[PDB]
Amino acid sequence: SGFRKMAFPSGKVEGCMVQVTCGTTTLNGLWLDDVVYCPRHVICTSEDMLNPNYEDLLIRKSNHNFLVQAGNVQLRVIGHSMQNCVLKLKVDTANPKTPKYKFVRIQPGQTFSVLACYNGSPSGVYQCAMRPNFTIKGSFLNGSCGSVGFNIDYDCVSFCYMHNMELPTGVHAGTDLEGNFYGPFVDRQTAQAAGTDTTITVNVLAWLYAAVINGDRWFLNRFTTTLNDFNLVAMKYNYEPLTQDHVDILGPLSAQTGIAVLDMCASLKELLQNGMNGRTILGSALLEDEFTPFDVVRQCSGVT
Amino acid sequence: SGFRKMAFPSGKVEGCMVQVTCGTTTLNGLWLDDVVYCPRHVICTSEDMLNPNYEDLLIRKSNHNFLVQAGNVQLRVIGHSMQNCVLKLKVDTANPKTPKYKFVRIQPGQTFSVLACYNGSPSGVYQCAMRPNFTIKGSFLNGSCGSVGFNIDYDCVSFCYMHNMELPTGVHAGTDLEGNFYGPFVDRQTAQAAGTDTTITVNVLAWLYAAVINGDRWFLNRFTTTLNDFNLVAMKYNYEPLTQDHVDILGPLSAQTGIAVLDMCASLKELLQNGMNGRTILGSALLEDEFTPFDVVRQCSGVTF
Repeated sequence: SGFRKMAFPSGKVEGCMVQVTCGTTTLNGLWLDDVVYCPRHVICTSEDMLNPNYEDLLIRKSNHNFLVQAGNVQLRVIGHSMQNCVLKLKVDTANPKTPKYKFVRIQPGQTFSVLACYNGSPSGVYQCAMRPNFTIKGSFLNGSCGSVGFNIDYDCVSFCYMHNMELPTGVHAGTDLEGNFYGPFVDRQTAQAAGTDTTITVNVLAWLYAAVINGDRWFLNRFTTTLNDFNLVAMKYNYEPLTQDHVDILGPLSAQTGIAVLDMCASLKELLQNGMNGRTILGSALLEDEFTPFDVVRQCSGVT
Repeated sequence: SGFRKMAFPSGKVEGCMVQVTCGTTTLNGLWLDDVVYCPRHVICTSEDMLNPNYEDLLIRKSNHNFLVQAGNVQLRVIGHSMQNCVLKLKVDTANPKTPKYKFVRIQPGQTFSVLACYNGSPSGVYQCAMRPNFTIKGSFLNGSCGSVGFNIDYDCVSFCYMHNMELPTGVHAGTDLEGNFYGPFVDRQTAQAAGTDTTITVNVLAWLYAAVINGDRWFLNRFTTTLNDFNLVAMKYNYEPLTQDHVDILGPLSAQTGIAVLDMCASLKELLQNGMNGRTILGSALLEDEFTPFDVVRQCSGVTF
C-alpha cells in the first residue's frame, strides 16, 4: 500500500537523448531511428528570440552547422527540415537504442513523465499534468529545452511533449513531437497570456478514490448530489465541469471501493465549500489533481 | 526555474532488476557482476513468515530451487549464501549491464530514488526520505519486495535500500545491500513499533531556500532567533533539533540567497507557531522535509547523470 507521484522508468528515453549545438546555442535533442528532433530556436541567438524569422534564420544554416553528440559519439547531419516549431536533423546512423515509440498529442488533464536533461545528459525524472490552459508546472533551468515528456505502455514509449520555453510567469510551454505548441504559445521572447487555469475535477475524484483504497476515509460524508448541482459548485471554485465521459472513466474505482461517483462528488463538494479544516489526505493539505483515473488504477494494481 | 520532487534517471538500475522465485514465492532481485541480491524471505511461505528459522529454512534449499529470470533469459545459480536479511545467489554469468556501483548505508534524513518493481519488471520511480525513525513512506504492493533505493554520483550508482516489508501501520521497512535493517525491524510478520517520527528540520530549511530561489518569499520575516530559542520550538512541534553541522550544510544556500540560516529559522518558527494561513510554498500547503540541502543545490544548478 501507500500512494506516491510516480514517474515512468526513464531507461528507454535516456538512450535517445543527445546534445544539439548550432553556433553559440546548445540544447537537448531526441534521436529516434536516423532523425534527431529538437526545438527550432536552437538556430537563434538571445537577440533573435525577441522577434525571430525562423525561415530566414534556417536558410543561413547548412548541415555542418549542426553539432550532434550522443554522449561521446558525434553524429553526421546529412539533412535538416523545419516542422512547425521543431527541427528534424537527418543523421547517417540509426540510433541502436531506439525503443518502440509513437508520437501522440495528449489532452489537457492527462499526465506524463519528464526526463529533465542538460547538454544531452539526463538530470532527473518526475510526473507532470498538462494543465487545462496547456501549460505545465515543471523544473526547467537554462539548457533544459528539448527535454521530452512521455508515457510507457509495456514496451512502447509515447512521446507527447518537448520543452520549448518558460513564460514570464515561470510556467512552462512546449510542443508535441510534430512541433505544434500545446496552447496559444509562439517560440519568441514576448509576454504571452496562458488562459485562466482550472482544477482537473476527474483527477481530484480519482485521487479521493486512491485515498479511500489506502484507508483515508474521514472526508466521506452522508450526502449525494447531481452532475448539475455538483457542476454549479465546480464553476464557483474554478473546477473543470464533470461530464458522463468522466463518470464512465471513474467506473472501475467506483466498483472497487463501492462508492458511487456522485457520492464521491458530494464528498468533494463539502471539501470545496468547507475546506479541509487543517487535515491531510494521502499526506497533502490541498486537493491533488495530477493523478488520472488510469494513474490511480496502475499504481493500485502494480502495472509494469 | 520551478522545483519538483525529482528521482534519479533509473536506466542504470533497470538493467540490474531480475525476478527471483523459490517455490510459491516470487519477488525482485538485483543482478550486479555474477551475484543476485534479494530479500531472504523469498525462501518463506506465508505460514513461515509468522516465526521463520531462516538457517533451517535455507538448509532445505539447494542452488536449483532458485529460479532467476532476467527478462526472458534464465540464469544458472551455482552458489547461495545468507548475509543478514539478504540472500546472495552466485550466477554463472556476469550482468553485462552492471553499472559502476557502491553499497552505502545512508543516514536518517537522507533521500534516494526507489525503482518500484514487480516480477523483476520496473513499474515506476520516485524520490524518498529515510524517516528519522528509519521507515520510508513508499508505494509498495504485493511482489514489490527486493525493489531498491539508490543515488547516482555521475557514473556511479550507490545502492542504499532494498525493500523488505510493510508494517501493519502501512509504512515500509528495508535493509542496506549487506542485509542489515534500517531501524529496529526484523523480517517476520509480527507487530513491530516504528517509534515516534520527527520532521527533518535541515530539509525543511533547504526547501524554504529552494522556495526563495524560485520567487516564493512571502514567509520571509525580519524576526530572527538563536539555535537554542529555535530548538525549544523545534522540540514542541516534533522537529529534529538543528545542530551547527546542519547550519554548515545550509551555508551554500545561505550564500546564494543572502539569507542567514538563523533568519530562515525565524521564518520557520513563525510558520510552525502560526501555520501558513491557507497559503502555499512551491505548491505545498504543508512544510516539505524530503529535500536535502544537496538535493536543492543539484536541482537549482542542473547537475546531470
